[PDB]
Amino acid sequence: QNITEEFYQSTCSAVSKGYLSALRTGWYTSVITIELSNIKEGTDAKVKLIKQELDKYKNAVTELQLLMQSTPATNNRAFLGFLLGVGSAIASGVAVCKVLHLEGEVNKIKSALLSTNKAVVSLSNGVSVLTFKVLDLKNYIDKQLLPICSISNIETVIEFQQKNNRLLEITREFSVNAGVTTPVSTYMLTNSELLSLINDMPITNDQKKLMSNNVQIVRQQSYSIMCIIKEEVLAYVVQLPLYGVIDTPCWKLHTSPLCTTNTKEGSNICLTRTDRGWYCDNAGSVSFFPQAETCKVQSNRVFCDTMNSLTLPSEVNLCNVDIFNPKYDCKIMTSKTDVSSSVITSLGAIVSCYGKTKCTASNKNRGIIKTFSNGCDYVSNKGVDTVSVGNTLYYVNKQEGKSLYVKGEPIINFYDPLVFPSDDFDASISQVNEKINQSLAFI
Amino acid sequence: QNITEEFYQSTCSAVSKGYLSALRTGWYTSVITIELSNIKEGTDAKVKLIKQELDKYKNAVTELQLLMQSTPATNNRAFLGFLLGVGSAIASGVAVCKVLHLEGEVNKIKSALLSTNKAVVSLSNGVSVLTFKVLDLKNYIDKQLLPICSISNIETVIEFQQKNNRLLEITREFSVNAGVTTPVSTYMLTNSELLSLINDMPITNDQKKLMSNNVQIVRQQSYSIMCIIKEEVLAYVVQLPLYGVIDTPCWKLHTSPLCTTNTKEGSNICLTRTDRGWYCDNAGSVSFFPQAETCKVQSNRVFCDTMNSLTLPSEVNLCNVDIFNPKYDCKIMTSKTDVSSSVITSLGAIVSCYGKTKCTASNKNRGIIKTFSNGCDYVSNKGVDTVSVGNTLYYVNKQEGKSLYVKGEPIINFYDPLVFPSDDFDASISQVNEKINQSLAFI
Amino acid sequence: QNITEEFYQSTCSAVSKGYLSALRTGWYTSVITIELSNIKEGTDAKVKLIKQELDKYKNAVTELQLLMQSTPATNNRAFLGFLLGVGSAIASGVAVCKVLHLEGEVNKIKSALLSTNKAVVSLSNGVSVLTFKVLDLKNYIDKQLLPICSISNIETVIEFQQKNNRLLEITREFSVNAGVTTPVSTYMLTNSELLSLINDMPITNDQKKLMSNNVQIVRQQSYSIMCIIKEEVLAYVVQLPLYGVIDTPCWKLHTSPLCTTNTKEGSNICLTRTDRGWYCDNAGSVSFFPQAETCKVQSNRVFCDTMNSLTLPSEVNLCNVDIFNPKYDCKIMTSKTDVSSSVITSLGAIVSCYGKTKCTASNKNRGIIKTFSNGCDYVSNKGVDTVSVGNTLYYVNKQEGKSLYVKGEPIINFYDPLVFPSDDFDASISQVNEKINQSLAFI
Ligand SMILES: *[C@@H]1O[C@H](CO)[C@@H](O)[C@H](O)[C@H]1NC(C)=O
Ligand SMILES: *[C@@H]1O[C@H](CO)[C@@H](O)[C@H](O)[C@H]1NC(C)=O
Ligand SMILES: *[C@@H]1O[C@H](CO)[C@@H](O)[C@H](O)[C@H]1NC(C)=O
Repeated sequence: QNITEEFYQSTCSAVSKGYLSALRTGWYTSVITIELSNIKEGTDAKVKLIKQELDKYKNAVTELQLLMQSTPATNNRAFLGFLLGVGSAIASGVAVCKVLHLEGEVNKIKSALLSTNKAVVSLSNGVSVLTFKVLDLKNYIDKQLLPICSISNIETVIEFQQKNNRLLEITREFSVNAGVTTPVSTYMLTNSELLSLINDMPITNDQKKLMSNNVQIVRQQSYSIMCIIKEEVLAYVVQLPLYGVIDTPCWKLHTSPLCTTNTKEGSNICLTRTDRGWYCDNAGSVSFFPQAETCKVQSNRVFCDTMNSLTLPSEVNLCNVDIFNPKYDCKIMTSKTDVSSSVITSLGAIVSCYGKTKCTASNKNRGIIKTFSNGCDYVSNKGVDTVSVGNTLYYVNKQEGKSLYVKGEPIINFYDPLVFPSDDFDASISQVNEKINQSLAFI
Repeated sequence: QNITEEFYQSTCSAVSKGYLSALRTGWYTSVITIELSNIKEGTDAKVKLIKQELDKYKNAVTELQLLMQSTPATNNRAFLGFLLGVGSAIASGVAVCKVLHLEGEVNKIKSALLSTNKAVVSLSNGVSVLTFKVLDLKNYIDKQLLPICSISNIETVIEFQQKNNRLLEITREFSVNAGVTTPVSTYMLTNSELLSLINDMPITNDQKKLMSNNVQIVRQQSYSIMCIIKEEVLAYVVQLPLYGVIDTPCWKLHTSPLCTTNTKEGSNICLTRTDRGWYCDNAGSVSFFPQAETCKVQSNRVFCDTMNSLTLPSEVNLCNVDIFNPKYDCKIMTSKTDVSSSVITSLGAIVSCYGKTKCTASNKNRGIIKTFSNGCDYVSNKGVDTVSVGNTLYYVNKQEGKSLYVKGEPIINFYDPLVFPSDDFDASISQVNEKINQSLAFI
Repeated sequence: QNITEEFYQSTCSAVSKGYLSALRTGWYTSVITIELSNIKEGTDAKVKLIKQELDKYKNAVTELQLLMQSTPATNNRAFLGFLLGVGSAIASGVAVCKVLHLEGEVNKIKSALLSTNKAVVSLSNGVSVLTFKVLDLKNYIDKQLLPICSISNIETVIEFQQKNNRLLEITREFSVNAGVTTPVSTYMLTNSELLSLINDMPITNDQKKLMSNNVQIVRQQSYSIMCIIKEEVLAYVVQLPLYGVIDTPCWKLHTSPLCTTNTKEGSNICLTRTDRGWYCDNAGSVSFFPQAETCKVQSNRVFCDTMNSLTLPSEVNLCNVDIFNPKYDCKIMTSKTDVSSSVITSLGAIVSCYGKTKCTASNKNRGIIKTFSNGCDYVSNKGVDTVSVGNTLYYVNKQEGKSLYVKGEPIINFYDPLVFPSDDFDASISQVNEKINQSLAFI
């Protein structure tokens, strides 16, 4: 659609709006199965290759049984990303997998898939899961390999290597991942199977269209949890994202340090808005994502995970127009570190140029077209292809869109360096004012 | 076994105990070899496919020789994770690989594996390494391909593609990993080979049982170091973990911010125990792992790496019962950032609810069963399936175990906001008291 | 060459010099193509396997077309690594891929590769890109599969599975990577193709030699961007690194906390040089890399990316000899956290030993040879194989080189604990002096 951007000279920040939301709010767990064969069996070259591929099948099953001597688990914890909470990503999938170990539970799944490959099963604890038999190695081995150290053809040797290769690759992934994988590969769930799973999935037609048109993103936000091998059934849970928030406005906040440009070294004070990240309207509040690198962007669609978010009042948006607004305490950090750098935005580039640093913006066909002076400045991607700050070359995003340079005095000029609080990583406008008042009292 | 949990209302923290240790304390280096063939050789379709697979073999060897023009190296450095030291993970493996470049050293290995595939070799510097020949491409090429632009069969074309595929995949992994890979794949070392390596390994019967029952974890903590190609031998060092600490008590500390709940904005002070992470008794002290996500958990067994640990006095455990104890200076951080979030624990969930945030705990079959008020609170996973804080849904771990809610006044109530030190990421109880005393002196 | 190291007892730091630079300063974008076939077509076992592999070809094309419904994008942001700027890594490649969607542009590439596989094409916006047709599936399908539900041979079934496997694997990588991959695999660009691309690349003979001898590093610093499928052409952009800075001196700075060793707990003050990382002379300044783990090291050659760098005055090197020099304000952090740890350097080990921690250096053949006392100390890798601090065992790098122990009084002794500022993560020598002067004024 229409991506736009506004740069705020007063606070050394830029906001890119025009994006639409696609937020991971929940999980849907499906049970993928592979029906196994339980077999016990002079020789020629064609049969020797079959027995070789057959031992790869036996060892793969043995390896997966050895891998599941314990509850499946992943690694769990105990700018503002350090403010986020701590979830357990696969807790819902592990719970479903715990149910499959109850006796008779696997038999319910084995029975529902006897006449078809797609089925919805209600488990003993009342959870409605979608079940899927993607490979019937039982039917192949018992009907195309059991008739054989007897006669054989090589068209069978090849077809068995093709059909067994999926189980071998699924085992490889689970082996180097301790039974939990993300993203979900095409061996765990092919593109045809995933699209079929999304269509038979119980969701809105909006969610189906969104997931089908972005299967690569659905893969990156899914988990494959190796579950159980019991009664000739190989089952692993695939945990798929639910997008409960769709098509709400999103905007990306880019920030860079704002410093004074005095010549005498050590006299300079700096200030940086710390609330950078993705923002999306969500249920009367704003879902704020401090680590924007956790969100995936596809054109104007933004895919984030609410586990990596804070829920803030919508008044946080006021910090972009008036950082001194009386309704929200805008978060900033203070420092005396005036180092030069640049932040590439959606439609331009913020340049924090200080000291003796050479800062330019160039075009590919003409070279330098603008030389930045000391301070925090901005250039749009129209006519500009590269930005240089020191020895670092930045390419700018060449996506179409309009920028707006909002002129304003840098707020760092309003502060007396003698009473400026420094080394505050987690501060705000009011906290700095409160500390300056305490220092001015002692003077 | 028996996992239990205690929540401390006074300090907004929870401790999960009942776990057993499995700590990576050292390394064992083994030398895996692949015996190569040194060959120089109208045509039909079956031979054409053999010559195609033969050039894949030549290019794989050429590619691995080009990759080892230099010493193998990985990337090295120069809540409390920033306190950890800096190791060189593959320093022991690289040292062993440096020895294999000394002349006559590879010949010692080539000779020991002439009659068998398992052998222990004493190297020139006196290191006892386990040597393993996993693929003899020399024997296959010289006996099944050298007899051939002559007659041929397709059962050979297939068997050569199968046997050569391992060298092709080992080359692929080393190519996109600069010769150092982790975890160690099934191409580097199959499950049968790894288990065989662990059994012939010189360790306790306890370590063998532990490694064999958790090969997937052993893979994730191992490195494969591409070493040398000399005299028809392809050697790469596999660096396997040593678990010198086993079956000692472990417990996981979860912490969340504790803030005052005053209505006037900006008047609230916060406090967070920063010593969260995994703790395991280890040789009279406690091995503390500040980034719990570096540890892998299998049922009640906890796999950590001592490189990611601090060695602390056992009195650090006193911070869970009495954070004001006179024997250990409990680490905390101070802030005025009262944002809402939740921390999912082993057997429940800590909820830090502040401001206007909607915080609930729900059951799948009935919906909301508890609404949290402002402050830091806790709920156990019995009867609870989800926790919601703002727009973020958390699933709780559904593992069996008993929780205990230890009531106590939040220690944040004991502090005067007028003299409260703020923005201290690396503080402690005594440091805060020392700073408050200095502020009270000036008043 | 000659790697050397100096340890500074005064500031608990060590500098390793003797390295040569190889800095990623720019990007070169090439367009890799795969010519596709557009086909629409009782049966036997050999043909059935062909139709099975043919549907894998159709589904792979359909999957890649479904993947490119949107602009390709990656994840972007919005000790001193938090000072770095924010780039858009694939902005140059995405720009080139945007040009290929203009009409007639793909036809220009399709035409230039009709008679050869290597070609340089000038695009409509005037960018000179290197074009490469690596797979002609059109020529194979239209000439070896179109003659066929008729007669067939199995030597064709095998050759088709071999030739189609590359497209299947390229699709797999793009599927689990949202169309952007790094490092660039051997399926995206084989070793023969990459070396050929580097030779036909327009660069210095120095850059060609450097890239050819370190293709594994070039792979790790490259991106493969899935671009377009139009008019029987499968095109993806490969973004290759440009090394504009080569063979300048580099040195690695290792730092560890320096604390007082008083016996009464809580009275100790600590100080840590925060400017650790890689340093390379670059165009009159110094390119400083605060997160040394982002640089890859091959023997004495150091591969870094200027996007992960700050451009500093060369006087920053003065902090190693005289941390109180009047020309550069050396960056330090202050704390009261006196925890023990070690930092493994290039040629030795720094040991910060405090409290009751057992700190030793050992040899493999004799055990402990040195016991560290409280403070910050150092040992070289000559005669030393392991260092132990608490329950953590460190192996030291066994590379050849000379160390120099520069004796000096620890600067932490020069500070009065009563007026020592604490919890300053982003401080400097002058900022600490400025704060001590303010505290001494109030006293
Ligand atoms: C605190 O500081 C602000 C601005 O610096 C000022 O407007 C306000 O009056 C001060 N309050 C007190 C109590 O000093
Ligand atoms: C320091 O503060 C603590 C508690 O705030 C108090 O018990 C102690 O007496 C104080 N010491 C001094 C020297 O002020
Ligand atoms: C600041 O401190 C330094 C050293 O602590 C001293 O040399 C200098 O004179 C002080 N300056 C002032 C204005 O107090």
